[PDB]
Amino acid sequence: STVPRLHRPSLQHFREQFLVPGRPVILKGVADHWPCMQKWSLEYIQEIAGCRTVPVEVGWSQTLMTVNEFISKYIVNEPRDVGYLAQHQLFDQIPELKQDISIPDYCSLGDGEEEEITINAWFGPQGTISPLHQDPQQNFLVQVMGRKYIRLYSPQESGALYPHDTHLLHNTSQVDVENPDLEKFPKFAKAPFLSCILSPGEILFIPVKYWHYVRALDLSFSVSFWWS
Ligand SMILES: O=C(O)CC[C@@H](O)C(=O)O
Ligand SMILES: [Mn+2]
Repeated sequence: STVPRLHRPSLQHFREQFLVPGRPVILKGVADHWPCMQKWSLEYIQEIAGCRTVPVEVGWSQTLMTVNEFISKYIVNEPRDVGYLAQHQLFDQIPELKQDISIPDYCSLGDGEEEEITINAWFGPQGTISPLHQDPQQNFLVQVMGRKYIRLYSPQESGALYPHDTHLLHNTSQVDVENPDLEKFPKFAKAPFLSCILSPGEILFIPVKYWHYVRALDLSFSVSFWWS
């Protein structure tokens, strides 16, 4: 089934129908006119951030390079491998970029402090994949550039997703969502899910502990807000 799209729902409607029961939704008309949506070209990113060091996931290895090197090696030049500037607090590192985003007003429905909201950048070429995993906070995933295919499985379905047994990976499924090994993981086939293609200006609410799998369909930039 599809994730529902709602235009600027009230705080109360969002709280009652989505946050408290733990149901995903796409919020429209919320982030669509943030400055990032028109300002963040590759060239702008190079101008503001190009000389700064970022962590880059390659493949599986973790390396460090400048933003300029990342763009040259993994985005613009026929790249040899997939590289992803994933899960990085770029906005703490480069505070000028905070001017181009906002914290969604819905985060004020949580029990946590605004100071403790973690804002991560996710910037990479077409074809980056984040395997199916769950996170311990609520998330608003804001799509700025490009589109992502997203699959969502409820925490009720965790038995059918065969989480890894190691503590480093217990929040991650052993299954490759788009090419599952049903001989090894047969319960996966019948597990229900939601999916969407998340486009620029749209926000995906991923409830706490909802399993999510993400594949970039174009050159992509997303901003996540982890909150409670
Ligand atoms: O966009 C991605 O590739 C994954 C993002 C996601 O896991 C998150 O927690 O925001
Ligand atoms: Mn995540």
